[PDB]
Amino acid sequence: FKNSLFVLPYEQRDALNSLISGISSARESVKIAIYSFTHRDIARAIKSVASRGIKVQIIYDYESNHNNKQSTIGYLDKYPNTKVCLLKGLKAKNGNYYGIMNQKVAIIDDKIVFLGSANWSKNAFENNYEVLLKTDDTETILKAKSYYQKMLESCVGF
Amino acid sequence: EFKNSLFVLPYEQRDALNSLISGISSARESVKIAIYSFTHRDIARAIKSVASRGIKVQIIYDYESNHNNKQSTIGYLDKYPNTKVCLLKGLKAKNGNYYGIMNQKVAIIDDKIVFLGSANWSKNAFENNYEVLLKTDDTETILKAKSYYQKMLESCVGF
Ligand SMILES: [Cl-]
Repeated sequence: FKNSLFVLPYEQRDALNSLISGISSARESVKIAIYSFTHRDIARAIKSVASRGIKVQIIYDYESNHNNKQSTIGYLDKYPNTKVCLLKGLKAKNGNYYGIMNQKVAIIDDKIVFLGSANWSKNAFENNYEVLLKTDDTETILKAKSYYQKMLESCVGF
Repeated sequence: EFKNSLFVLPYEQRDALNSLISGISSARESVKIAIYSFTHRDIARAIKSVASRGIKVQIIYDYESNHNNKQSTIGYLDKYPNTKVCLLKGLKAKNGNYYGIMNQKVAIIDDKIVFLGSANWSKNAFENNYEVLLKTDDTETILKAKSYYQKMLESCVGF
């Protein structure tokens, strides 16, 4: 097994290329959980692999994507083999507020998981300090796939 | 060979916090941190606790989030023994008159552990949010995180 760390902005070109190549070369499934997802090269890699027949699921943060014209959620909602939904975080202990869905995770087939600090935005891949980790570690992948299904429980239609 | 430990929050939020807190607390040499938002007082106390034992701690905070924020831990940790705090803004946007952010949430412990993932160091993240937190001892990842950490440290500015 291999971990491939990308430290942005230093490695921002390689990081975006790695994420786009991982989504585009999927054979079966792409499962994504993302807080913010505005980036149009990445939405086109999704659109491209869904057109090859791959099943894509995308969980977006509810508060920040349910009515947000810069989110790709509107753009991808209609798309063949592509299921998008919205997830709120848990009821808080502080106030009457709900948490956020702040993950930035992509799971490709049974083969690769991407995680780290980067939202899917031009800002993240051009202007920010960030970290993106790609891993083929099977135990990592299995746990991520298991909890992704669990999350899907609580997610709702766009 | 290495061990990835993934925590998926909120399901594993207490195990996640406890892993991170234990990783910092038991450091024997150094703690290197780059964090976007850091308001969680128990994690700050854990930093104080280990800095009190003579471990060197360095913390890069996001500049806009931390330069003037009473809920930030930067003020609480600034002049603490063995503790270096500083601020870092991102790059200028190619077609805008604004700068990026320092959005990493990373802790490097000795040469032995790196913690990375989505979670800001807040009660919000450890109590209410979906997040992921990954612990690894993979030495290639650790060396690389250390190398760029040093480069980051040369761009950060005083608090
Ligand atoms: Cl974030």
